[PDB]
Amino acid sequence: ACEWLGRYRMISNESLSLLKEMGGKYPEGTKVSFPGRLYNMIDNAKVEDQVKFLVLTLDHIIRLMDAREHMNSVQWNLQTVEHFLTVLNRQSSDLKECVARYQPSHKESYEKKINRHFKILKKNLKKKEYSAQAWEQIRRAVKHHLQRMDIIASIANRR
Repeated sequence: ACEWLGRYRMISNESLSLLKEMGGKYPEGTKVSFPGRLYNMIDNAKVEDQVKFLVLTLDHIIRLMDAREHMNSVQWNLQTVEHFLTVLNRQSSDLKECVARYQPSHKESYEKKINRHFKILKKNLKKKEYSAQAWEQIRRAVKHHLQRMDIIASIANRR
């Protein structure tokens, strides 16, 4: 089995504590559209698809948040942003070892759905010229992603 699914929750708890610690309470108007129905579907998916979904989603969060030259407007402590991303990169690398044992797939509707969501988050971030509000919207969405990802990992680990 994928040995890292047992370790995923402790490292997830660390990632969420870093996301909280790096900055303060949200500015006004941080609620944005979130793919709850997609996560309910993945909760019910095969382990293989759960783990592939976790890797796709981790890499998307990393690629959305690792352009630090676009973070001049945030009050976040960038040392803690860098620590956060280092932890997610560890999660992704470790789960990719599990994905390597699967037959590769690129036509799953979950991959298209999560790509579209992350394209929307990036578009709205650029439209708001990387404002503190725009980044806090992404911070709130990412917190929710990571909470639902920990539940997926737990469901995969207990099969």
